[PDB]
Amino acid sequence: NLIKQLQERGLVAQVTDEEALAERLAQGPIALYCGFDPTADSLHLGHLVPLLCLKRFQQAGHKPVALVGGATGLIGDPSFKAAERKLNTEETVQEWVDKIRKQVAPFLDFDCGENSAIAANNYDWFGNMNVLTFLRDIGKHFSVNQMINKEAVKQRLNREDQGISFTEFSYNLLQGYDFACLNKQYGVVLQIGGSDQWGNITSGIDLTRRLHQNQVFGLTVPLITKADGTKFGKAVWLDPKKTSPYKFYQFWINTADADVYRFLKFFTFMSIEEINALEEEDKNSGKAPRAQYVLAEQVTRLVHGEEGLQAAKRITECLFSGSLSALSEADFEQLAQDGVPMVEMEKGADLMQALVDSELQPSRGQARKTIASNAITINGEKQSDPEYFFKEEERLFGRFTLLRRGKKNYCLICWK
Amino acid sequence: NLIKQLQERGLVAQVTDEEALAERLAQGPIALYCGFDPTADSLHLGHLVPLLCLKRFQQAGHKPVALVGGATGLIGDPSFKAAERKLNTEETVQEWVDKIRKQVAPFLDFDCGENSAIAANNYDWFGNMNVLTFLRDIGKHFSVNQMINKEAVKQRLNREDQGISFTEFSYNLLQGYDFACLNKQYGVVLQIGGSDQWGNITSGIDLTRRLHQNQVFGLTVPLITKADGTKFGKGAVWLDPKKTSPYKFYQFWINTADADVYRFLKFFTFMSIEEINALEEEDKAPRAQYVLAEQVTRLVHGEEGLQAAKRITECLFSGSLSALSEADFEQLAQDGVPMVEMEKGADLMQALVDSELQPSRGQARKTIASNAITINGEKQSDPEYFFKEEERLFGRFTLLRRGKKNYCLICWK
Ligand SMILES: N[C@@H](Cc1ccc(O)cc1)C(=O)NS(=O)(=O)OC[C@H]1O[C@@H](n2ccc(=O)[nH]c2=O)[C@H](O)[C@@H]1O
Ligand SMILES: N[C@@H](Cc1ccc(O)cc1)C(=O)NS(=O)(=O)OC[C@H]1O[C@@H](n2ccc(=O)[nH]c2=O)[C@H](O)[C@@H]1O
Ligand SMILES: [Cl-]
Repeated sequence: NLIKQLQERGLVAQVTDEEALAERLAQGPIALYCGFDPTADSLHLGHLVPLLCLKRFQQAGHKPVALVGGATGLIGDPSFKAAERKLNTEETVQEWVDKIRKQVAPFLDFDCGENSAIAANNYDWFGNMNVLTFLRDIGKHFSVNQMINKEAVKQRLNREDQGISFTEFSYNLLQGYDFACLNKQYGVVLQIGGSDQWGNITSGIDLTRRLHQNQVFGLTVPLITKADGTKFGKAVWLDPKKTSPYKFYQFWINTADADVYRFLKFFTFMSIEEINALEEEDKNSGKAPRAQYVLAEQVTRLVHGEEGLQAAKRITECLFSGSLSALSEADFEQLAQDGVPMVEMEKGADLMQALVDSELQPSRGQARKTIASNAITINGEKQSDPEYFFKEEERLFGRFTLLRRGKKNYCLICWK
Repeated sequence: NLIKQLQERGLVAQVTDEEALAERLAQGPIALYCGFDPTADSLHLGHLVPLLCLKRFQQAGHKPVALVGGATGLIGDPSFKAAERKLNTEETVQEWVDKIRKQVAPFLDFDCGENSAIAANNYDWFGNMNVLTFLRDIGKHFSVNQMINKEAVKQRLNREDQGISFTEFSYNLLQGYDFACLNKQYGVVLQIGGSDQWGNITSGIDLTRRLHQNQVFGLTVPLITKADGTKFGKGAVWLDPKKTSPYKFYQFWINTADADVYRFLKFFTFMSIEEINALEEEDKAPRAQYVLAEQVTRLVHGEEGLQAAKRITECLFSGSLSALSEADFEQLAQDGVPMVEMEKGADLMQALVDSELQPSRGQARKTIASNAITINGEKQSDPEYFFKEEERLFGRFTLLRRGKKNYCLICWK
């Protein structure tokens, strides 16, 4: 029972007519979909849970359709958003559509027979749809009375100053019609998404009934919350030019103990039995948990590949050990991007001024004392001379020196 | 000052930035518009007040644009309407558009130089507009918080069972864009309509500022109410003679209450305000109801219509029917007097029973013998009488009257 398997992983928030859907899944393969709007040049970790759920359905023999919102991205989803978004240009949205489509594709199998994945774009049917056709054929089936009362937009109708445009208010209809289109085009009978999408999904179920006289289903995945109550992202992009593999890997390494097993269930393809054995091992080891290391390895390999995972571990190992000889120029570029705090400095700066400019020390007088106390390392090597100037060999690849005050305060000097 | 002149006739419900509009009108001709949606094959008396208002602006030298809602008629205006309307087909709406455009055209001058009237249809811009273009270029300028607070749709936003579809809720944006579109195409700076249109007009004023950075204005005419509190023109009083005959039209006006007659001359005629006031004091039989009937009937149905209406009225009052033509009897059968269809050979007693002028043959016999019945205005007191062929006027019609005023028209099969 796929729904029950997803429920044990904590991956089912809500499901329409669960018995009928489970009966349909057990009968044979179904086609299902999940949509992703282009609001940026990359997806982030928030988008990964439903994307990986498409794969989980596919591994059970179902056919996933990954829709990218070429049209909906020109409108903007208001669902549980406190503020009206500015409209994006057609040129920017198209550039983002191509990037997202390409980023999504490796997570799904496009070559596994009948249930091979399908890439879809709702601009195909909205780009040539007349406004009177939309208002009459689609709009007549929507009650404004019900629409203004949906949880996703109700808060936006409290104050005019923090209100909602007719553009964003119409979004629900567009996503509604997409479900009817995919049902007609590919026999799609299930739509999945995060729990904020419930109302957009159910409008599609109701419209598919009205337009195509077909019974279709909805299933949502919970939005991730941490046990402490704080917000999940602290955003973590899938694109390495936005969030380096090192920072990505470190984010998972630093997962709280109360979230690590749930995150393994949400973000990995490890069996429930293995995750339960990992939790049990951590419970009776007599040591701190090792699950964070397993979670970091799994998700980093999934998103950034074996090469990305090895680069994340090599940077982590070098930063910890102090020995930087194993680092490449590309590794230092991850560090400069977002790995450790960084500063740009003109070559010839003494150690004292590097400490002040890097904000590792408030003044040169303070810098002098901390150097003399043997609290500073240069590329992991201790340097106790206050009057010290860096040697040309300490500027790695001619432009990198890593300063560390104590055991954990880093600043990468990027020489100009 | 034209606004002052309209206020004196009681034709101004509301007006935006009034000093500026009066100033714009005073410096020279403006282009203005009023829209009419196709919800039937004819306009009715309710539509006459803003229609004549376009002509009142045109006489003052302004350029009227008469818009027929070929696109808006496919959506449906919910303004102050208690219930959602069913969608009409594209084929039906197109038939109504052509009938309404042709009914409006004689009320305005399409050949008077610079200020010649223009017929417009919003299907010309909405019929091929892409949905994303509409939602982005127009929809972004509309606040749902503001829309749900418009007086015209409030009664519809309390309960789902007396609710509003997304279709009718989007209407306000189409009428809003129409004003912006007419401002760009023809330099239209004023929109008029009845008071129910206030919110649709003010949305157009706001959108024109947002889209074209132009200042435009709105003016509404009051919805006609009676002194007694009842509904005006109550079914409806249509402009189409095949729906409401010129006789029935004329009679409706003759029977206007004295408390409404002077206000109605101001709203429905081109008579000067000086003339109407002079007519008001003089009544302290009033000739006003007769003057109102004469003016509006001539305006809608022409001199030929007015003469037929007067000719039928006169023949029914006198009982002398020789002046009635075949077409006059056709007006009587349509809606002029109660009518009953009958097979030729029916006796007088049967005609009185079938027409419901008498409850039984035995009673009809007593009524006929009492000299209460006229056949085409001639007394007939033989209870056993059968109609003569010459009494079937144009081989089709016989008018019975019981007593001094109860008529029934027999239409022979
Ligand atoms: N309206 C959806 C995209 C969509 C869906 C179906 C269509 O037919 C058309 C468009 C939307 O705006 N999605 S999203 O791009 O913001 O996110 C994609 C998915 O990721 C989930 N998500 C997003 C952010 C987050 O932190 N957590 C989360 O689960 C959302 O619920 C959605 O299912
Ligand atoms: N929404 C308007 C038509 C319209 C106007 C402007 C546009 O850009 C597009 C469409 C509408 O539905 N009008 S109506 O066809 O119902 O009536 C036409 C006019 O007659 C007035 N009217 C209607 C009935 C009545 O009893 N009294 C009255 O004054 C209305 O206020 C409107 O100005
Ligand atoms: Cl006879």
